[PDB]
Amino acid sequence: SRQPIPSEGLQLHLPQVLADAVSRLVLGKFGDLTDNFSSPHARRKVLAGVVMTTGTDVKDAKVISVSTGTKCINGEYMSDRGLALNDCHAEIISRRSLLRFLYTQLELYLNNKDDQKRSIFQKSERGGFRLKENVQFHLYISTSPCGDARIFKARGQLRTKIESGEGTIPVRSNASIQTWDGVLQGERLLTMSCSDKIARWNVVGIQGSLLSIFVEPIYFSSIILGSLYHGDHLSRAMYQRISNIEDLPPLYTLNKPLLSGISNAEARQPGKAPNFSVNWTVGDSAIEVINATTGKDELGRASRLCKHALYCRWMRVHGKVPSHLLRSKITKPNVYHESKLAAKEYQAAKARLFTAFIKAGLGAWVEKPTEQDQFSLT
Ligand SMILES: O=P(O)(O)O[C@H]1[C@H](OP(=O)(O)O)[C@@H](OP(=O)(O)O)[C@H](OP(=O)(O)O)[C@@H](OP(=O)(O)O)[C@H]1OP(=O)(O)O
Ligand SMILES: [Zn+2]
Repeated sequence: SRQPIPSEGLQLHLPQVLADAVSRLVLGKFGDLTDNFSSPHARRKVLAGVVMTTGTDVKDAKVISVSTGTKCINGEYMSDRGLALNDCHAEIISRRSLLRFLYTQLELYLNNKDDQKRSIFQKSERGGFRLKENVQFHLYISTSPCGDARIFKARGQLRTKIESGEGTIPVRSNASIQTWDGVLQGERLLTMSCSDKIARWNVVGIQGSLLSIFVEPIYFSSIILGSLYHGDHLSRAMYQRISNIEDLPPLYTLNKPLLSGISNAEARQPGKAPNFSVNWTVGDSAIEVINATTGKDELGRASRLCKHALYCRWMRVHGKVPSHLLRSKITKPNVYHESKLAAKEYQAAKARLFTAFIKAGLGAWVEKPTEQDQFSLT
């Protein structure tokens, strides 16, 4: 149960070598960012990060993102303008940080011929852009992701974080529908567990809907845990529970990344979990520190990771991409929600995912109130 589970796809690095390297690189970068772990912000329960490799040489690995955090937003603090982070579990934050890197990389491709050489993207013959060959991303988490991977209840079942609650709880037998006004009045906000979000990324990709208008689906090649690694539980949680998925749109797949623990596993530590979450993306001068309860920084400023900020980045790319090179038509992007819906193939993939969970007996995905996404840029 402690042996690595091979990827069912490509695998270009020795598993245990890759696992130890990515875990070392993420920890090292986090130390660098926290003044050799001396910052108040070095205090963490869970550390996560993303490492990129190019080709076969593990020496070339580059840390893309580093994050911490174990909490989510208080329901009263939901933003209807995209200004608040909903979910500050480290692994979730590390993906959003990766998104910024992806926007930057598209901008390098689009800027000019010289910046273009540095980009990890190439033109796709199918339209838009795709990764250069053998560019891979690897997810590191210092412990097993919450929900199905950690809890071992029913094997593979969907589970939610619940506001101000520890751990996760099963999804109900009848599909739960959240409402803006119900949450404001005191219904506790539910957020899908990290196990469930990563399984989601193993179908719809890590890039999200908006980025899929520009690029082909991108998947993690590896998921590396720094503690509580159990191959069989993790393989079920990360993909196998939804092997029943069908009718995926073009380029989507049920991704089955390498799964591995590390040679020197961490221990469970005592202490109250920090209420904050650190994030950093390669290229950033410093970490950003977010209060998990409000989803904003300590001064009430919006995160560089918030919906609004990501949409700002997306809009900037949208103005640079010739219409005929988009993967999905979107002439005059306005409301955030509607722009996401323009990613038609991604939405179809998401629907196949939701159906897979339901049909497998694992419950129904619990979505946010729609009002979160009903905003435009000024
Ligand atoms: O990083 P996450 O916290 O997991 O955020 C995601 C993400 O939303 P944003 O990128 O707008 O913050 C998803 O968007 P996609 O790129 O996958 O489209 C969205 O899914 P929808 O597209 O269905 O809105 C999902 O929202 P939901 O909770 O309704 O599943 C939401 O997760 P959180 O709401 O938990 O932040
Ligand atoms: Zn989690």
